Amino acid sequence: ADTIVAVELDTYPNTDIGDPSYPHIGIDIKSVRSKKTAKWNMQNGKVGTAHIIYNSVDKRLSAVVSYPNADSATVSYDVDLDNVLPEWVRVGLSASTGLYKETNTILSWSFTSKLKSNSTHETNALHFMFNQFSKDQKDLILQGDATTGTDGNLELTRVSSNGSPQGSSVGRALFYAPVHIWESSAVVASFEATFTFLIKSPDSHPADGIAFFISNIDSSIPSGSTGRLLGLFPDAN
Amino acid sequence: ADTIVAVELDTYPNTDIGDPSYPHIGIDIKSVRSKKTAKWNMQNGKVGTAHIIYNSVDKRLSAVVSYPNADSATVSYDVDLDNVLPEWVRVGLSASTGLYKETNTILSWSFTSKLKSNSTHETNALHFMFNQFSKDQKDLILQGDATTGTDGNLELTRVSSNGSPQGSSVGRALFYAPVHIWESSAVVASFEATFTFLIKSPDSHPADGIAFFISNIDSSIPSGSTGRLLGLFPDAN
Amino acid sequence: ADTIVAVELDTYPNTDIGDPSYPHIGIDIKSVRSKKTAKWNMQNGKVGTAHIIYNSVDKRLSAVVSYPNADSATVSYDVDLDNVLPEWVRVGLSASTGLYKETNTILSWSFTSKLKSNSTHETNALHFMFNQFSKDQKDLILQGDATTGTDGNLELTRVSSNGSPQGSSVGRALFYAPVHIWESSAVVASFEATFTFLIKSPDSHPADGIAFFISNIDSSIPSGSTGRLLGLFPDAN
Amino acid sequence: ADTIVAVELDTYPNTDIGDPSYPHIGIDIKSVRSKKTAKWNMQNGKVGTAHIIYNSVDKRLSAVVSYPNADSATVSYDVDLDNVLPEWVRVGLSASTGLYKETNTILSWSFTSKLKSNSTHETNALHFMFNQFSKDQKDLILQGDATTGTDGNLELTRVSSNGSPQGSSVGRALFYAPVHIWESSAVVASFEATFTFLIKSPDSHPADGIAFFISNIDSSIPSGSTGRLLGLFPDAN
Ligand SMILES: [Ca+2]
Ligand SMILES: [Ca+2]
Ligand SMILES: [Ca+2]
Ligand SMILES: [Ca+2]
Ligand SMILES: [Mn+2]
Ligand SMILES: [Mn+2]
Ligand SMILES: [Mn+2]
Ligand SMILES: [Mn+2]
Repeated sequence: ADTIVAVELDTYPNTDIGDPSYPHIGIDIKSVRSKKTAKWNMQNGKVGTAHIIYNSVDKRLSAVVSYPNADSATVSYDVDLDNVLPEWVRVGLSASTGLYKETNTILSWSFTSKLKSNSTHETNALHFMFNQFSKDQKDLILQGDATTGTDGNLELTRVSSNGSPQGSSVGRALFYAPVHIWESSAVVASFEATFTFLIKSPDSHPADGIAFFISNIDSSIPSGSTGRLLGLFPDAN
Repeated sequence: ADTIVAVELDTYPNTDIGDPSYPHIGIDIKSVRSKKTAKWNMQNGKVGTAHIIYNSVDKRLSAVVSYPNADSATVSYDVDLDNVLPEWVRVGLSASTGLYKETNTILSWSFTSKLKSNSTHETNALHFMFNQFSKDQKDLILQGDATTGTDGNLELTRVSSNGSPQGSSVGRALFYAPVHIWESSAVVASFEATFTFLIKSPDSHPADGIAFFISNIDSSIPSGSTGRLLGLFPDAN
Repeated sequence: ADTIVAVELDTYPNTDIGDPSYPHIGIDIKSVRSKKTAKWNMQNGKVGTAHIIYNSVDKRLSAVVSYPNADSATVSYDVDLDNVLPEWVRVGLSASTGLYKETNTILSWSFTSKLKSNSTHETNALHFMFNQFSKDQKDLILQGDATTGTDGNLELTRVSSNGSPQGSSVGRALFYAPVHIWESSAVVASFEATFTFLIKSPDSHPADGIAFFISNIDSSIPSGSTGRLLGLFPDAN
Repeated sequence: ADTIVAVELDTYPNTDIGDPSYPHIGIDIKSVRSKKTAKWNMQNGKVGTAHIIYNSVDKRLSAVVSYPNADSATVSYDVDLDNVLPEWVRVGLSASTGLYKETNTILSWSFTSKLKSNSTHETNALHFMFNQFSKDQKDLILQGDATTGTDGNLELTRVSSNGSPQGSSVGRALFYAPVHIWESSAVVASFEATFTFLIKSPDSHPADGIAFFISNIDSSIPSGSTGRLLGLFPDAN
């Protein structure tokens, strides 16, 4: 199976798989059962922003999410990612719906990774920033129901012609280039990601969420990963 | 055939195809016969640096090359690249040798492209920086004789075990991700590239040169493009 | 007197000093009488974005301005800025009103300057980005009526408690650090600036405009530079 | 007195003030008596590179130092800098010698600070990079014996005409612009710094070291802070 590290914006509480009884943000290391969560006061229909940061010296994966006019939510987990992920990875965004649903619209996505070696300073870096997504966004690998270009946005899950979100949907977008997160000569490795999202639902119970993830380069959507599995995991182990 | 825009660091004067009678830097638009050249005082065995810049407002492709302790050489050509290249391209480095030879070693390579739309500011960007190249540089598409990892460098053309450059060699490295240089909503598009190189030869007449190029995404080395054709063009038209 | 290079967003046509008979964007080199202008379809009450770019190889100062859902306006002028400005400068934003008035609100401002020498690659750079302005923005030198912190914005000219713009006002904001735009070893120098603005007026004839400018480090608002002089020039010569 | 946070590259072991019995890297919070140290295999006459990183979510100040062909040394300390430093600070480099001496040459210095608010994404940033220092580096506040321009470098402490380091010297360089490290709306604040240095001595016992520091904006060299006090502290408390 794939190897997944993710920060989840989980909109629907699945208490039998360890979710708290409210929408939450979480850090997922090879399991949908988060290693750490924090309460997230998700706002239906408002544009929010999530930030994810990590470096190989501190070995702490941290995330912060907020909305304008509102307090933030944050979560952190101590994990050496070089012991979890391979040296080369792909990065992406994933989202899903099940019998409960919501739009999983991405309005912007940015990412910066750095590998500093011991050669004279010696910086190696990758950076990308999307503030619009066109109909043929060639530097994105779209998987499942993910589409780009509708209103210049990235719609991770299926949305009908009228704008209504559909249930039983799963979609992901991965940056085309592989990303180097470890090197034998690296003295410090770091990454930061930011994305802005619009989660909207006609219902009082939206589902299922959006995640920023890092995976083996050949990662694909696991069979049956709609709903609670967020398009990331093949089961709830 | 491929569509090529390139800045050439041409070390060997081929006067019958329009080269001046000395090493030179040139701007190549769909032909090895440069649209513009400038004299280049190439130094055998020294590390040099080339810079390339362009934006869609000014529509002028410019380049500067220098060595420490030395004056620079520069060349510019007015060209609307949106009338030459497709909307999506790949960027790369190419080099060749023929009966005359030289090492075509790249020590660093950086690139930044930006597409600013008319939406609130609205920046879209790609940036990469290589200051080392490992044995398995997965974000580089290596073509021909190009290799990475020998002394942490990118060797565009073949070098023997002892370090001697080989003749009749051609190699290229392209960044893995496609690059977006035009968009219908873009109000300004720009790119800048920098690379550091070491051209060394045991001979008084090194050949053939190194080029930074932009091409259709599916670009490949043209058959018979060793020597004077710089791994970029199928003929000298 | 000060030495000023500016890109003006001129909202009021002063035909006796060479302005065209409509709102326009212009490039100003040591005079309020622009060396080059282009028609600007200014929209009262909408947030717009201006971009300014320049490099020492091409020696062309260019600007583009737009609004969402609208076409852009652009202007360019060939000028070697090293022949106009001193080696060290300050950069800023200026605005004014006269008997006619408007708000001159800045919502964001970013700037990047680079000096690349001939030493191994050798990059020198300054970058700043403001997306909010607090009450005590210590890295900004505020001049005249300029204030920060009202709604997290930079108000270049005076606005009343109720939000109405006031006439006969002039204000500027300069970044605190001096900026290096030339060096004897520089092989390429470049700068880019972006700002987002909101110009609103209760009147059918707003005045007078906003400009991005570059000046001697000790630049101050010239006496009597309200209205048509944009807080930049001491007279209309 | 000033408020100082610093990462010290301490070349001389002063055991009575808590230094370990070997050259070391340390994190200093309001005292020359480091809160945390690690052994540093300092190499006389070789160019080395230090990296410093911090963010307000993790609240961990970390540093790594290395030389080409050598292993790194690293140190980390959990500290909420918003509880130590004021909201606005200046950043700089400091160095000293006493009866024992060394050159404290800086070859490059870069710094990036970011304040991300909860407004739509909302990035605020400062970045500077020096790869050369000229004779009149106006964006640097030089203090004490610090000079720029000799071989394009920043010499923190006094060096004679012949190149010999002098004892009883203290010098600092601070970036001219104040830096904003906290804001009421900031959801994440971060900074990273890098500098390359050349510490050389004719003696088997070099002294005293170089530090990257953050201080109140009006920070000045404390009286009698030569030698073991690194130009940062007024005493050894
Ligand atoms: Ca759930
Ligand atoms: Ca040739
Ligand atoms: Ca006017
Ligand atoms: Ca000591
Ligand atoms: Mn969950
Ligand atoms: Mn040629
Ligand atoms: Mn005008
Ligand atoms: Mn110590």
